[PDB]
Amino acid sequence: AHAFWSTQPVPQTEDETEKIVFAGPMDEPKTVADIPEEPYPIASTFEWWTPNMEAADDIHAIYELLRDNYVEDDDSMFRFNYSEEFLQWALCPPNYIPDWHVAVRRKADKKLLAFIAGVPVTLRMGTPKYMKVKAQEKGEGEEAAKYDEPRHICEINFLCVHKQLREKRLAPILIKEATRRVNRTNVWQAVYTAGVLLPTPYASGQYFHRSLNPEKLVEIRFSGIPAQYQKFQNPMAMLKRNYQLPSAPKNSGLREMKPSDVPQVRRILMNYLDSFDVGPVFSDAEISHYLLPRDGVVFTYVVENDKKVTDFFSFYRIPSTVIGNSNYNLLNAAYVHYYAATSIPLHQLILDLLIVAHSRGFDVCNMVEILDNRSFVEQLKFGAGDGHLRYYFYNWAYPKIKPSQVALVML
Ligand SMILES: CCCCCCCCCCCCCC(=O)SCCNC(=O)CCNC(=O)[C@H](O)C(C)(C)COP(=O)(O)OP(=O)(O)OC[C@H]1O[C@@H](n2cnc3c(N)ncnc32)[C@H](O)[C@@H]1OP(=O)(O)O
Ligand SMILES: Cc1nn(C)c(C)c1NS(=O)(=O)c1c(Cl)cc(Br)cc1Cl
Ligand SMILES: [Cl-]
Repeated sequence: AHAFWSTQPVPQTEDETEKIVFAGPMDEPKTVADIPEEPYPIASTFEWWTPNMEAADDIHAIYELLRDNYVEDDDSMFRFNYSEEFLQWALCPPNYIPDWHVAVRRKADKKLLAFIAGVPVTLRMGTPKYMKVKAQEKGEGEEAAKYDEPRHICEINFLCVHKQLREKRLAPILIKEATRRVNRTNVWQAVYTAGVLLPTPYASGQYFHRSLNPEKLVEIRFSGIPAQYQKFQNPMAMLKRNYQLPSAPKNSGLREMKPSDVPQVRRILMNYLDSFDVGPVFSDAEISHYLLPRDGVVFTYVVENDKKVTDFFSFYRIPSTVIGNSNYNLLNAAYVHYYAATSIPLHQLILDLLIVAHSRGFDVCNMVEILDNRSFVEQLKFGAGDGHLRYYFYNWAYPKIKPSQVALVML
């Protein structure tokens, strides 16, 4: 039973989602004028607050709420610690809508109690290729193509209720208020992800992890040791050697992305992402925002030869707090972001990502098996983890797809 989710315009079971053949809306059509003008009611001791996520002190308040109360692993050993600069980056892309950043404060002392954030995304989310084939067989091409045009929707992230307020049904109220604010701007779909199972994913992908500092990852119990390593005199020296990386990039012509690369990077990325069923469409402004290097936040390198950008990769940083180990404060993770290879094998491109990350002090490189990430797992010594990232839409029927048909990277 889902007392809140059963009231919302999402498919309600796996069986229902298995039956979906075409993309399109779930809810009755509505207009802006049908949506309440006034914020959703909340208890008198609380208030809605729209932080200013370019104002250092408002970003710091959200930063502390998430530092202390956002996602943990299942054994409460790690908690994300998104930085203030990452939150400004992630929450304020070009043409962001300040009103889609929604917080609850205690009215008395203005203590931040809860948050949810929406940002605009232009997403291709029409009927997937395998379903378009079926539709053709059956003379239903028109229906299947109806919602092919990329749509200006909301991407939700950073839903967080303070630990002391858990299981009080506040998260439904935050969801309904963000829904309201987004529908008042004439947007009626959202995309979101979660590491938990909710009604009802259109795709799910396992996490994968590439050890860059194995001694630390073992110390903090992120990683362990294959029992096979016991057959050795010295399990840990073997482990270090197994994961060792070059000290410098191997692709000649690799260098950091610069602003003048934006149009070439836009072209090679958009050519590559068009091959997947679900994927974002980025303007030059959005390429600049999401890909130009920002210290401590996003790292992006291009391969340039004959003065042409022919490949690139990016990764972003999320440290996690190491909750139980006295000797390390943080686990410094690099996450595979967007990339495109046209001149070299993808494994050869992504090897230099691992090199760069290691050289910069990262402990592990994480990814979900979206894009073509499965194509370099074994050669680059990524291992599958225990996490699974599920992809969802709000108000959008969508057939089940493999995660290798998803090109949207979630921050
Ligand atoms: C058109 C525009 C649409 C805009 C909106 C689009 C939809 C966006 C949807 C949000 C996308 C977020 C994407 C991310 O940010 S995923 C990251 C989620 N955040 C965390 O995991 C941080 C740690 N945990 C918390 O802060 C709290 O435990 C949260 C806030 C998660 C729940 O708080 P609490 O534990 O205090 O519970 P409650 O009594 O208030 O509420 C219980 C209800 O909440 C449902 N629940 C639990 N977890 C999630 C979850 N991850 N997404 C959606 N629903 C969730 C649960 O099934 C139940 O409903 P029902 O089972 O009774 O029916
Ligand atoms: C390093 C780390 N920080 N946090 C908050 C979690 C859950 C981890 N572990 S993890 O391996 O990288 C991981 C991550 Cl990033 C995301 C999910 Br969903 C599940 C897991 Cl288990
Ligand atoms: Cl793991």
